Amino acid sequence: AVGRVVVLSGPSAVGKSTVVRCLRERIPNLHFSVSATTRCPRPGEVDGVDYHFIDPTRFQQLIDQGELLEWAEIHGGLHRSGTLAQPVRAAAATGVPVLIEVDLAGARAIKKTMPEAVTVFLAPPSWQDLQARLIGRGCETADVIQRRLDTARIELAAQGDFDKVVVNRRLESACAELVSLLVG
Repeated sequence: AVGRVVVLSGPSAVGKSTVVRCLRERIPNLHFSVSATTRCPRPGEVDGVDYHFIDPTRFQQLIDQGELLEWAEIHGGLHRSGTLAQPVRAAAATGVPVLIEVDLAGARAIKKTMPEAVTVFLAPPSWQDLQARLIGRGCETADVIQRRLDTARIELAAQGDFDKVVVNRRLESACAELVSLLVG
């Protein structure tokens, strides 16, 4: 039986990371997609675990050869990152569940290159919930905050493009629904 491939996305700052650690603890053999990158390893990073560290040129080949489900310029083109197709495919073929965490542009991209992946939008339990998180301690300027609220509204409007919507009402219930998606 082919492993399920789930693509997890949502608004920047909806609390995506916290759900991700829950899923990793709750599913022992879950394959968390390890992004390819062209930047250099920081100390303590392991190739094949934190990232697949490949050089700019080899990365360009992979792009050209259709080997990336998604890729993007990082820091305006300082370097690139993306999701390699092969390990996802090899994982699913071995029957292990696969989780890929990306931004909305990345999830959109992956749908085209791998339509059998299940795209999931992690939604806030309400607008006010999200707005409270975005204002947070109010350490940022009005302009920045206005910009964030506008970005949130645009991202939220995208949620219809996704295969599934998971409402982040409660960590454990959000986590639970995702587990149900990943393991058949």
